[PDB]
Amino acid sequence: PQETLNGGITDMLTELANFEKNVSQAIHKYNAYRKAASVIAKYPHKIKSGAEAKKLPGVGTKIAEKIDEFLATGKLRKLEKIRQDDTSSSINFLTRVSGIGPSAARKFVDEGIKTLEDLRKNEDKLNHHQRIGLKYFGDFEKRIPREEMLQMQDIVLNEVKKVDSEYIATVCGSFRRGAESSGDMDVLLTHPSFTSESQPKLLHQVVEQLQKVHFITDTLSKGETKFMGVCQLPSKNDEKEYPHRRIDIRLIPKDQYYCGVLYFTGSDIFNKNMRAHALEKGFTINEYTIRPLGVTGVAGEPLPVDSEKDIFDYIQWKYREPKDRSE
DNA sequence: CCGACTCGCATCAGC
DNA sequence: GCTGATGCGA
DNA sequence: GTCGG
Repeated sequence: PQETLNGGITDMLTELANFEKNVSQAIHKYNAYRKAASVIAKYPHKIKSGAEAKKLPGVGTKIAEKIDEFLATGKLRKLEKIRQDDTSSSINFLTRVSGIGPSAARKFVDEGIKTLEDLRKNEDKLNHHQRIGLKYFGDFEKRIPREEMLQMQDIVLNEVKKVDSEYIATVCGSFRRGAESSGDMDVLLTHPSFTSESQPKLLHQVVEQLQKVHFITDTLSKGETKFMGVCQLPSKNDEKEYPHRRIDIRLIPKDQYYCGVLYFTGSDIFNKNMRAHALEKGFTINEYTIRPLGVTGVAGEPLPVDSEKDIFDYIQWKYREPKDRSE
């Protein structure tokens, strides 16, 4: 629904989620608050009481109490307090830098490094990832309009094919489900020569080529199967330059590729539903494989998968195109 | 009451 | 130096 | 923090 409904409550819960994760280092509380925020965000009524909210799965006694306080007073004492806490707010802020997690942010604030300006002045204390995250701090917080993702995909698919026309590349994520904007670009790559039983240059040569045509600008991490870096669309030579964007590229064995594409296309919710359903039909699906479950629950060998549809067929599901994988 | 809620890569801690 | 743990991000 | 075995 629109924010007008329960945006005050869901903003409250997301803020609380962030402090749990970045300050208290309580990742399961972070996810509990996020779960609560999402179920409330989908609730098609403006909530009148904590009790009403507690009926929703993921909202318990304490969040119901917080909702009561927020509805009565328009705020939450504990969040007002942590918001003005110099240490906690600074730790929370610093984690917006890619590469600065809760542990680094706490360490920085402990020694008086609290702002982007402070980080800019203490580059020797930043690792390579963190330096890149700082350099592109604002760019990395911008969304990517679908039209730019299409231009991005144009470049990726062209250059991949140029390196070896037998590569298979798929841009996944919400983009593949048809989303009007994305947060980053997630590219899944395979090659008929790379199987689970099989070159440690297949990923490198694609990354190199994207660097050679000046699409990839920076590297956060790169190994034999996963690249995580930065890219930028070329600008009209005249026009404003495009923001730098996060791009990941994963090399996946061919016999696990479509399980990978299915998983990294999502949704998260659709993934959970499909996995639930697979179990009930006697299969276990993870990001790599689909395997049959015996009558005592013992997993068999992975089943051949040569399309996304193969996975749907095994669990006797109607194939659904990515646009209908919302749930 | 009390435990649950994945992995590749970079880097650190320990040997 | 090498091995395993940790932090991080997704 | 919430759920549930």
